[PDB]
Amino acid sequence: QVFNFNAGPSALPKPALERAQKELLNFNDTQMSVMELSHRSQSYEEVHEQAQNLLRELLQIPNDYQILFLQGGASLQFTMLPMNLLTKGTIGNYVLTGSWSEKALKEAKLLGETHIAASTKANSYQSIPDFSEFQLNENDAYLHITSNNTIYGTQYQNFPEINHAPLIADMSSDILSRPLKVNQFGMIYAGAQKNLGPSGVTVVIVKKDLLNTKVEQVPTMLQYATHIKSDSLYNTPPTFSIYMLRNVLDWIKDLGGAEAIAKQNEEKAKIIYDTIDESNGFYVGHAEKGSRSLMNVTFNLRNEELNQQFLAKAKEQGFVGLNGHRSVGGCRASIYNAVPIDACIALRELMIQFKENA
Amino acid sequence: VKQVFNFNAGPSALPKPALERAQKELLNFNDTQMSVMELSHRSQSYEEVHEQAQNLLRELLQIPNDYQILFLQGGASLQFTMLPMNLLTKGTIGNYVLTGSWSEKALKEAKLLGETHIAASTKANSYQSIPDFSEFQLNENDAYLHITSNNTIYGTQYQNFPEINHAPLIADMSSDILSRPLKVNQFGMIYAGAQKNLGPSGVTVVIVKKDLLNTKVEQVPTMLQYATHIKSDSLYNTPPTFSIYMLRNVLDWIKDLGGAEAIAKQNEEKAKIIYDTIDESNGFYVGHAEKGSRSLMNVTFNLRNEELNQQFLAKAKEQGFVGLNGHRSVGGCRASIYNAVPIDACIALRELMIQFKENA
Ligand SMILES: *Cc1c(COP(=O)(O)O)cnc(C)c1O
Ligand SMILES: *Cc1c(COP(=O)(O)O)cnc(C)c1O
Ligand SMILES: [Cl-]
Ligand SMILES: [Cl-]
Repeated sequence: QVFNFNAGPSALPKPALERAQKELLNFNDTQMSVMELSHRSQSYEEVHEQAQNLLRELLQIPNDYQILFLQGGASLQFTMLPMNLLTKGTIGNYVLTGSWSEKALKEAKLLGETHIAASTKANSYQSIPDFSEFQLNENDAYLHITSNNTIYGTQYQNFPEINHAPLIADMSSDILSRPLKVNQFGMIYAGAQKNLGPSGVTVVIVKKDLLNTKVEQVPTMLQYATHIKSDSLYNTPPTFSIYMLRNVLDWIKDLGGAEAIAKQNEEKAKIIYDTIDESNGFYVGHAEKGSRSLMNVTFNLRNEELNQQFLAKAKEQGFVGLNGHRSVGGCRASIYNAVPIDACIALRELMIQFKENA
Repeated sequence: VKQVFNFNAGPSALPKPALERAQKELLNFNDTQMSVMELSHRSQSYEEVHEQAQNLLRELLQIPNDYQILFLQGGASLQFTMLPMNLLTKGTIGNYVLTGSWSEKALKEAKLLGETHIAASTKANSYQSIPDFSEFQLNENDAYLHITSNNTIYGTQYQNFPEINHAPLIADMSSDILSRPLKVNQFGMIYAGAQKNLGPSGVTVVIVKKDLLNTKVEQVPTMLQYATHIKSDSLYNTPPTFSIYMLRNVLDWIKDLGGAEAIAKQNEEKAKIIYDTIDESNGFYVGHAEKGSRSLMNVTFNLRNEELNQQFLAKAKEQGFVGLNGHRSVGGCRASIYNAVPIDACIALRELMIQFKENA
C-alpha cells in the first residue's frame, strides 16, 4: 500500500535495513551499536575498509584511484572540486545538462574562470549534447559533467574520451546503477542517498595523482589531500552512514553486481517508458528518447489540471515522491536500484487506470 | 562474552532507550511504511523530526528565541574554517583562547583566512589549566573571541565563562554541550559535533544569534555561508536525516530524565567517583588537569610509567572497557564520561583501578 518513489533520500534494499535493525544494539558481537564505536576501533575500521573494497570490486576501480567518504553532500563537492583544481590561469569547464550542472558551475564561478563546453539549456535540457559539440580549452583545469540529471530525467548513455584535463562527474543519481569504465574519469562523486544508502556521506573516487598534493591556502577540511592521506579518517566520519553504505553494497554484490543491477534497472524503466509511449500523447516524457534516464523518469499530462488530478490520485493510492520538480512540472518517478519492479508495475497500472477514467 | 564499559571519546555511548526506539521503528517510521532513512527531507514526517530536535534543544538549553539552531555536516572541524570565513574580515582579528589541541586546530584554520591573536594560553603549562580571565588580551577590532569549553584531549574544562561584550564570544562546545545548564545569551555562537554528548556522528549543531553570522559574505561558497543554512532551516541540501533523528531521540531521553540540571547532577557524581579514586591513590594515578580546571566529561590520567600504563590498559580491554587509551599528547588514559556513559561503568572503572593498584 506504499510505493516509495522518493528522489533522495530514497528507498533502501530491504535486506540492508533488516540487517541493520537486527544488529542495531550489538554489532559484530561487541554488544554495542555500530554508532557507538570509535572510528579508531578495529570494529569500525573493518566496516570502513569493507565499504571501500566493495566499491572497488563492484565498479572495478583501478588501484591508482582512492575512494573517499566525505561529509557535506554532493553540494559541498561543487565548491571543493574547484578549490582544489581551479588554479590561476586555468578554466573550470562545464557541460550543462540540467539544474545540478548549473549549481556546480555557479560554485566554480565564485572561485575562478569558467567556461561552458556545451549546453542544452536553450532546449530545456531535453537531451545530452553530442560530444562532438564540446568546446575544450588547452588550459582547462577539468571538464565537469552530470551523468544523470535528476531533475530533468536525462542521462549520459556513455561518456566522452577526455584526456587534455580530467573528466569530473557528479554521479549522485546514477552511481553503481550500471558498470563504469572508471579510467575515463579523473574524479567521480556522489551523495550516497540516491543509489548507495542513506544521506550523510558522499563517495568520491579520485585518481590519486591528480589530487593527493596539498593546495596552497585551502582550508584543511577542504583539501582532498587531507582525506587521502588520512583514509577519510582525518576527523570523525559519518560512521552509521558508512555502515549502511557497506550494507547496500553487499546487497548489490549478492544480486550479481553492476551488470545484474543494470539489467533490473533497464527492465523496470521499460515498464514506465512503454506506458508513456503507448499513451497516445496522454503522458509525454520530458526527455528526448535517446537521452532518457533509467533512474528518474519525468513526464507531464496535457495540462496542469490533469497533472494535479493524477498526482492527487497517486497520493491517495499510496505513491510517495512523484511530484515533479517545478522546472519540469508534472511527475518524476525516481526508480533507483532499490525501487522494486513491482512498484514500477503498480505505477504503470495507476497510469493506465487514470487515463481510462479521465 | 565481555561486559561493556563504553568510555569512547567520540563517537561514544548512546542512551539505551534511544537505540531501542530507533531499532523498533527502523523499518516503519510514523506509520509511513518507510524507514526514517528512506523519507524525503521535504516530507512532513521528516520535517516534524527536524523541528522536534530543534525544539528539544531550545527547551533543554533554554535557547532564546532570537537564536537559530542549525544542523550541518562536516563535524566541528569544518566549523573551524566556516566561522572565520563568515566573520573574519579584512581589518578584524580572530582572537583565540588556547586551552588545548582542539583550540589550536581552530586557531590554525583562522590563520589561513585572516589576522589572528592569542588572547590567553596555557600551552606553556601543558594545558593543565584554564587561564584566569584577567589574563585575556582583547582587541577593539576583534571579529570574535573563540574558546573551547571542554578540552577533550587534555581533560580540562571551563567551570564558568568570561563576560565578553567587546566582540562576539564563540565556543567549541563539542565535548560538553548539554552536560549542564548553559547561559546561551553569553555567546554569539556555539557549535558542537553531535557525537560526544548529543547523538551519533554525522551532524554538527550550531546555535547562533540570528543577528550575527550572515552578512558581508558574497565571496563565500554557498555551502560555507551560514546564511544559506539559516534561510533554508538546514534543508538547503540533503541533511543527515538519520543523525538528526537519533539526536532527537537522545534529546527526548535527556528531557525524560529531568533535563540539564538532572544530567549535571549525574555527571558530577560520575566524575567524582573517578577523581576521588585518582586523588586517594597516593600518586599511583596522577591526573593531568589541575584540580580547579578538571573536566567533568573527559578524565585524563597516567600511571607512574609507560609499562604500567600499558599493563593497565591491557587489563581494562580484557575486562570489557572500551576507549580508555589516552591521546598521545598526554599519553596514559582518558575516561570519557559523557551524558550517556552510565554511573555503573564509572563504578567498574574505580574497581579496576583499585584492583590494579593493589595487584601491581
Ligand atoms: C541530489 C543531487 C545533488 C545534491 O546532493 P546533496 O547531497 O543534497 O548536496 C547533486 N547532484 C545531483 C545530480 C543530485 O541528484
Ligand atoms: C572531537 C572534537 C572536535 C572534532 O570534531 P569532528 O566532528 O571530528 O570534526 C572538535 N572540538 C572538540 C572539542 C572535540 O572534542
Ligand atoms: Cl538536473
Ligand atoms: Cl584538547
